[PDB]
Amino acid sequence: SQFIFEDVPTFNPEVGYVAFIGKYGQQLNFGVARVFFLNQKKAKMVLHKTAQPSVDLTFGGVKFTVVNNHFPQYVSNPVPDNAITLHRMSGYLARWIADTCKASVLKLAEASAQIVMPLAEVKGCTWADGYTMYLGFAPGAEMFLDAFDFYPLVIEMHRVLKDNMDVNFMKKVLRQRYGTMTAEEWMTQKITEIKAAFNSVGQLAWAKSGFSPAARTFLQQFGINI
Amino acid sequence: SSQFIFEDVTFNPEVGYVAFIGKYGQQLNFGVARVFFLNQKKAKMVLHKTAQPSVDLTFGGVKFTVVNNHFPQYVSNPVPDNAITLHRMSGYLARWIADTCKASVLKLAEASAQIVMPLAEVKGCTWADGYTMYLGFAPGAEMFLDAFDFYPLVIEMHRVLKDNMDVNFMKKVLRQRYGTMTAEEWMTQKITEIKAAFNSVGQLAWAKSGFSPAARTFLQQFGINI
Amino acid sequence: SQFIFEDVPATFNPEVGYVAFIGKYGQQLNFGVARVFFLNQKKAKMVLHKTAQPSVDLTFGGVKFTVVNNHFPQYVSNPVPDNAITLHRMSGYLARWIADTCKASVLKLAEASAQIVMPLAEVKGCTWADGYTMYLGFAPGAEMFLDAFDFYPLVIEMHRVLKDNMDVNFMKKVLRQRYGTMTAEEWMTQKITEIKAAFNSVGQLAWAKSGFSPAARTFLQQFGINI
Amino acid sequence: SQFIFEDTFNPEVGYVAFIGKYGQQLNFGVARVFFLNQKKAKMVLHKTAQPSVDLTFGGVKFTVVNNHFPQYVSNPVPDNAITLHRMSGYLARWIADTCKASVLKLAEASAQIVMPLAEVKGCTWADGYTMYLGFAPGAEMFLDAFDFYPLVIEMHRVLKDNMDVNFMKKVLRQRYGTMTAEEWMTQKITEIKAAFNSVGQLAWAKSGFSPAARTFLQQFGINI
Repeated sequence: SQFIFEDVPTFNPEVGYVAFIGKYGQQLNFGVARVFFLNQKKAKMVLHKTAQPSVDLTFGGVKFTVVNNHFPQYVSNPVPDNAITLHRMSGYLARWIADTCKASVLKLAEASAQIVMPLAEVKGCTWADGYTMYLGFAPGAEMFLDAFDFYPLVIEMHRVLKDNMDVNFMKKVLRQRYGTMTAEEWMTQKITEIKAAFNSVGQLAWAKSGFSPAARTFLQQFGINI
Repeated sequence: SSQFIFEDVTFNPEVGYVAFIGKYGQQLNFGVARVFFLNQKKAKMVLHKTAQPSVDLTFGGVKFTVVNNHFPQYVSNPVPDNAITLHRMSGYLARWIADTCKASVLKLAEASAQIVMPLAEVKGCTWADGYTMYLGFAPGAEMFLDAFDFYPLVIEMHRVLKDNMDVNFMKKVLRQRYGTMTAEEWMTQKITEIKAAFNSVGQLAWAKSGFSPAARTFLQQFGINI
Repeated sequence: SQFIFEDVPATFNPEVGYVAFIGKYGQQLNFGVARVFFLNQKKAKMVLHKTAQPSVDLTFGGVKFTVVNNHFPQYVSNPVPDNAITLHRMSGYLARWIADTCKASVLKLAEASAQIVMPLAEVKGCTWADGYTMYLGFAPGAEMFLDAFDFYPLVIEMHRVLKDNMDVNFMKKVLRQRYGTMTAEEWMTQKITEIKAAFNSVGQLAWAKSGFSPAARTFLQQFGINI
Repeated sequence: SQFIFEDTFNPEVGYVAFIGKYGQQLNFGVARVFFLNQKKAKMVLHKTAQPSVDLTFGGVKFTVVNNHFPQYVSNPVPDNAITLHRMSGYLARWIADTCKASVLKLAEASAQIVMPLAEVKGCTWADGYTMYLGFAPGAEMFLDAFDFYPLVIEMHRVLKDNMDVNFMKKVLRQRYGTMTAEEWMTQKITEIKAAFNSVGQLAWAKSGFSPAARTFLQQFGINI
């Protein structure tokens, strides 16, 4: 039925992260994250197909209670600020690796071996380019522009420029804080380091995914550009 | 063998409004309209799915007999001049709020609090821009170009220009009267006030709705324009 | 009988087809019949599309025609006999019939003027005042008889590609037609003078953008909207 | 299992499989019906909610994987299966191989088989079997057998017909016998430009208009 309609009458990522670590922190290792970031795309699909508002997903051998944000019906439902979606959980895992890494070269080599960000590899970015950039490709990492030196922001700037991503997907990022500053503040006081990060990712073999360089050169000869 | 055989065989919005008010007027309040305009898009979808030429829809707690104009089969069927489609009813509700408002600041504040026009908010238009423009975004408000100072007309001119709306959806509007004048008349005698209204809505953060001014300046520096 | 595909097994002279048409239905015709046909042709095409029967009996005015169902999805590609009538052919024949019936009497021309309406002509602001060959020339099928309609069917279609941006491939057929005794390869040369004349004549019709008055199209231009 | 996460196609083998299974039942009448109804069959597949379906062309029943129903597009296809696309390619290859070796056989094909996609662009058996059959969907799998025609034909659709360029991603990954795409893009540009130039002579948008008709229309400012 419902030929009847009636009236429809906050989130701090830094606290959400501390909550996340509080609950799952002891059980984490790079094997877990490796599996998460290789299967994040897959997990989003099963969430889409599954009619259950919260579900228990297991990556590596660690079970996470995740809010189903993706099943058609639930997209518009409010999410609690101490919950995790795949997006948040992606951001938190990325932050966790970032924090774990910086403080040891032994730890950085371990991550380099285990962890893969498809979204980074597609654009020809690797650990050699540095953890903040490489991990910056992870969904959710825009919550922590501090920790990833603005890479998440500039990476999304390039997708609209080069890959013709819809501009509206940047609305969110441009509301984020940089540690203690407002977006309305760091857009001003941080353009120097932002243009630097922008220029740095701008050096990555970014590609029209699915045409090799040799294929582009080939087509040019018959007057076809991409 | 009844249709393998062929042989031989004007709506006034101002009277329709009076009819509408005549029937449903006593039961209206801004809460009803609020629910209507928040769920109009939804109601159009259920009408599309529902195989029943007239249906009883209830907004707030008020039941309206509405002609199903949207189910694939019924689009081309003639509609009586004392009936209401979602479109008409949207127009009448908008007109009712416009008339109710103009005459009192107390009444205008009440509407400002209760009523939301998604189509206005998407393009960054609000009550602050004035009731004629804001309410002008409501479907059906083109019936009353008088009452909404041509806004409904120019708004649709911008959608074809900026949003690449199909031009054929303007056929109807360009047949409307402006109080006592024919479309063939106001297209001439009213281009000055029309270009003014056109220019006014042309100032609304159309694609820029949801990007602060500081965010737009920021993106410009990396050659991204909104 | 839907996961199964099978049977698939170019002469046609419109002037003989017309004689056949008249031979069979001629005695029963009058302008009332045609009036109903041309007002309902579009409707009849839709019911043919919905109806699963390879030939059907359609009745316009009070006259029953055996018409080959060319339009039902399944039948589009099957061959049509040269002594059969589709809605297209029948439209052409009816138009020819009215043209022939008219020319020979002013009394008869007035009768047609009162009865018969060509939607496709009225949309572009053409009327009987402009002359029967032009007005009737708008009828589908009339390109079969470029002789009888002084090339109007051909030039009318030239304008739809120019002004209305019609697909050019719908002209393939017309450019293969004969002008009485001449080949297309011949009248494209020997008849350009009268063709440019006909072209120019229809080019004077208020070729209105369908659904938008001329004043509406001028208006929108001022805000940089073109149709 | 679905909530738990822990840690190839060779057209030449597919063809051999295809022939292995359906080869004895084939004839030009079957292909004729397939290629005239391929567009039709794609539509019914789209409407039909059944991941594999039995389609019959001429009087031969083929088990075909439904690649087209909205839900199934993204599902992996086995390497020994046939989609309409593959099956189109294999049939085209089969006719190509069958023809080359006999003039009697070529005349039989000429009479029976029609490639709509070729006829639309004014290409016929007179232009040669490689080019004509090259128009068949799936024939890009065998750029060897059809002398690069499938590839250049698709280059023209993006140039002349404004086809979306992304539909060329696949073709540009194909092998030319023993070479990689990364190889023949270099070593074969001479023969590729030749094939490109050859199809570039076909009455592309002019199919169905005599020369005299084109000259005529020019006079009223209509160009083909």
